[PDB]
Amino acid sequence: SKKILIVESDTALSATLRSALEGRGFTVDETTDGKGSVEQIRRDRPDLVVLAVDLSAGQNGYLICGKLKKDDDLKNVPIVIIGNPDGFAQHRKLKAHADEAVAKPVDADQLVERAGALIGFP
Repeated sequence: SKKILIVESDTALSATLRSALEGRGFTVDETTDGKGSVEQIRRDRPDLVVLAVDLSAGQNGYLICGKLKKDDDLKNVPIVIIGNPDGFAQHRKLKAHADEAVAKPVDADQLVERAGALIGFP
């Protein structure tokens, strides 16, 4: 099994991305709750996280990414950020950063290809 968690408060986008990944054979869960996502990942470990920058409630995805990538037990989980590419180069400068980053508006097919490249197609 290849398990993905989508952390995204845009529920329409999340459903489309979930469906594309599911069609390709991934198991996918979704959460809009950025605050709860790190502990959700700890207790229900996915193979990959798709993480939006623009989260509701003043959260941002690069911060959630940093929390994951600073945790020695969770840092090995690959993360694909989805958001405005104007932030991607700066994020590459951090010690703790996402494995990859894909622009919004998201090309769903390309996101699926990156998932497969990162964790294997199931």
